[PDB]
Amino acid sequence: DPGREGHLEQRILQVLTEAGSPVKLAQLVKECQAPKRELNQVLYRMKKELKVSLTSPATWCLG
Amino acid sequence: DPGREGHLEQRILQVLTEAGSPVKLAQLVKECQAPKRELNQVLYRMKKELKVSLTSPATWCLGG
DNA sequence: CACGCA
RNA sequence: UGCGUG
Ligand SMILES: [Mg+2]
Ligand SMILES: [Mg+2]
Ligand SMILES: [Mg+2]
Ligand SMILES: [Mg+2]
Ligand SMILES: [Mg+2]
Ligand SMILES: [Mg+2]
Repeated sequence: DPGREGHLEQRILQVLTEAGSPVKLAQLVKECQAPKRELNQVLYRMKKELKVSLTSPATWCLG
Repeated sequence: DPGREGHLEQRILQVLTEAGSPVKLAQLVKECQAPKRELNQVLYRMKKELKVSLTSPATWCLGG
């Protein structure tokens, strides 16, 4: 669902931008009110686009 | 489902015993005619039980 | 692409 | 428990 996926990417970027430091998936699932698998589908697509990076397992930062 | 799981463990053991060597999961899925996920739930339980060993990624041998 | 994960 | 896997 692209409209949902767009909202998810929006929020991920907002939260990573406001954090200025690595953020765990556990926080992201709470911030996006979304199942972990749906967030991870978006995160790893953004990872291939070089928008976010994995600093450590299930921990994300702004690319 | 314990009846299904029992038969699946039976078939896994038959395949690994007859091979005399490590068997890939892809083989086991064809031999058992079961989805990969349900084979893996049984295989990793049998590994904890020391009935089979994981000799390399997704490759299985009889015995602990 | 290994993945079994409840 | 990292899991995204189509
Ligand atoms: Mg909107
Ligand atoms: Mg029977
Ligand atoms: Mg790998
Ligand atoms: Mg379990
Ligand atoms: Mg691990
Ligand atoms: Mg893909």
